[PDB]
Amino acid sequence: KRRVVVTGLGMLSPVGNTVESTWKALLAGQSGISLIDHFDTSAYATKFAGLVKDFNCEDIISRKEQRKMDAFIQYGIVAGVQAMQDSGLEITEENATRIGAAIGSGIGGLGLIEENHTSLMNGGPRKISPFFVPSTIVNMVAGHLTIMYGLRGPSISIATACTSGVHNIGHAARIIAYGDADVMVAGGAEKASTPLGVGGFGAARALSTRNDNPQAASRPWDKERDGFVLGDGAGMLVLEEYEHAKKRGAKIYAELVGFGMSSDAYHMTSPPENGAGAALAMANALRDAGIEASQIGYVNAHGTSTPAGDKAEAQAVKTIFGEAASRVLVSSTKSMTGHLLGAAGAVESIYSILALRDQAVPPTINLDNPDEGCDLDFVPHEARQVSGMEYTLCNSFGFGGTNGSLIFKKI
Amino acid sequence: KRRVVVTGLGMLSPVGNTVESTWKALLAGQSGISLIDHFDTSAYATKFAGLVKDFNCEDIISRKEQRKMDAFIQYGIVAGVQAMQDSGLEITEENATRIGAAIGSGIGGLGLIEENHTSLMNGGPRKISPFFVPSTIVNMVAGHLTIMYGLRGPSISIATACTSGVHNIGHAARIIAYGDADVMVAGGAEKASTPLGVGGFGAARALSTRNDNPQAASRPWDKERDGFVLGDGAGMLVLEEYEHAKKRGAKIYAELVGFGMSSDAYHMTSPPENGAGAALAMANALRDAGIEASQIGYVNAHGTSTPAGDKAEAQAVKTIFGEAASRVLVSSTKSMTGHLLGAAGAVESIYSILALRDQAVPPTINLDNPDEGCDLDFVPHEARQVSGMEYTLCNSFGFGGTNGSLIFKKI
Repeated sequence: KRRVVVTGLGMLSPVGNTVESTWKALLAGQSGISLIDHFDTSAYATKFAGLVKDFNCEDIISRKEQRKMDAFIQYGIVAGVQAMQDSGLEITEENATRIGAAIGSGIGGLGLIEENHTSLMNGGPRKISPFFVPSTIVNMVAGHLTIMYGLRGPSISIATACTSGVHNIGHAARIIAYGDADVMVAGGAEKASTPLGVGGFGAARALSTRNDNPQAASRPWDKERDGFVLGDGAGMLVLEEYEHAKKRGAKIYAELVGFGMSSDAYHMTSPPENGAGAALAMANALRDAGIEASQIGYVNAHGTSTPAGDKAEAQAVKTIFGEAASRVLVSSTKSMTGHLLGAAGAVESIYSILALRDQAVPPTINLDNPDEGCDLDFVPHEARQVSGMEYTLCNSFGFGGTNGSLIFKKI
Repeated sequence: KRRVVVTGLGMLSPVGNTVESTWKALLAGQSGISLIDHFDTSAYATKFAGLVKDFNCEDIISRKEQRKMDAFIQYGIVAGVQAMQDSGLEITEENATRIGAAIGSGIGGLGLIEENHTSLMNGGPRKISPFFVPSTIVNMVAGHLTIMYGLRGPSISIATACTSGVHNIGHAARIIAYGDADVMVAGGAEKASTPLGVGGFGAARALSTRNDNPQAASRPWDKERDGFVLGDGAGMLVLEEYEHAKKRGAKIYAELVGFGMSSDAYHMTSPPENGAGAALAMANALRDAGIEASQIGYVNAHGTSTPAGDKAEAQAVKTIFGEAASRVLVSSTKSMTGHLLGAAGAVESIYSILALRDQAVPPTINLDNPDEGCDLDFVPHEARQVSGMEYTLCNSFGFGGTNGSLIFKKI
């Protein structure tokens, strides 16, 4: 039996370029949602998003090297470098073989696929950049980090839309627990705030259209919800075996103790009003950790601010916690940050971990009027203070009906 | 300890629309490589590919429903339906929860991303199909199958370029062995023979340019190699726990006994001349199965027909098998089929399984002149007959330096 702990955190988000700055902004209820300015949004129904602000990677990645990678990969590396540095791991020739990565993305290099397609349309195939493939495909964030640090252990990339971050982190732990690796860098990165990204989700009418007030648009569980808000970023954690980490004396942030997965088998984009698949994934993670629902203080919800989705999750928490439903705190940090698709599960695992360290729970800002069949404590406007919280649950219920939940324990 | 066996096979490939027809074409050395005719290839350096011929899914998927999915998803479902049917699995309300999927793709819905981008360029965002996202993203093959059969178990999608098929199959087995599922549909699907796909790989100069003779272009380990050949398709297998399958009395094709993963930590597209990462993945799968290299009769090689790549793999087989090197049969079925990227590991696992059933090894067609530092038996022109083969090794070494190997055992 091999235990997995978190020894390093890193991230880029709409409210901060580091872990701690991002953390502090969330506890103060700061929004990261701004108006889009890098492309003309005149014809667009949604003109805002959670954008990464003032991004600099010149020190980490050269300008020469920057040309071979879409922004999602650039975000992924920077956040990856932060997690490696935070962890305090020396990579030696005798170590390489046991350290790998499990980093994903939901859509991957959309920005660069558009550019190259535009080139092709106006110039033919000779104008297609020679780095087309390696700059856009999903597994290149893990490809780049492995080379950079000489990681010769297992390397995977899970692409499950909104559940990517949670699936990657959990399978990195399964890998570690199986014996295939000792350390894993895990997480997700996304940068889908492009014409095709805004338009595409816009075309399905899944996005909020509240352009008059961009920062109040993302309002999970509020009555005026009109769709999710798109966000960019990347979260990354260092996962490693307990005895390996203790032996070197690493910063141990927490322990990954449960991982649950499920499918809805219902609709390609919409969830069951029941919340049946969401319940199952929470149920499975609970069983996987061997704890009851009343031992979980805080649930970082999927909470995307969609009419149908917010109700289902609510209903699924009632079904699992039951009498502890009113006793458990459930908040959506997507009210400040927006939905980071493939990085959503990664950044939100960090929030769930940090909540255990500081005994503070981030709020669901903008919750002015709970939905009619809503009854739980959604940590409504300001951060709540807690005292003896040992477990947290992080939920991701994504497109295609693929669900996941992670359970963390304070050590 | 839970053993995983293969109880159902399904696939669409360039040499056949079914498993058996594909199998028979490979043993006869038939090529599936044709000239591209669905787009103007006048300016293109590569004008050929392994295309799926005479595809019909009207019986499986309606024309109404066909509009919401890229060709890769359409291929994935058809092959998935074949595997479900082949397996003989009844999905009941008491079963749903234990059956899931692990289906990936390397590039996903390229065809539909181009169409939608073209629409956007000529029409603005209102012309973007409302099914943009769900028709292109990688996890939608597993999304569609889960809904179709009511699979409520774990649902993941691994996207590791050329290793996708092998990573998905192996993690489906890890899931099964852990206890999260009893049955898993696993595999990959790809359809990257599009303007951006041919052009993009063309732009990196990774593709063969032998337009005078399309069927002799793919020639792994031959001296005249000038790049890999692109192919479309999808392979799918039903993986399930031994005792579950025996209890219902299923067709047991073989047992998944080993799974190895590694990274090269060298270059984003090129492998180490050494073959170091490839050796490690074979080494790890061997250790995972607990057998030595001399117990493996046949190795389905990665063998893409690239100068650099073919030498590295050769060198990696020498390092692992050593004195059994000349005793072991290694062939590349990509000489007939081409490189199916994310489906390559899935279709080639089936070939490795079928080889055990029929004691016949498919050839590496077109091998007229082995490379100078080549010395192994590459099953050169015609299928070889074998007698007491119990183990086979299937290799996938992909872009980003992500490697994998699967080991199968005859039962």
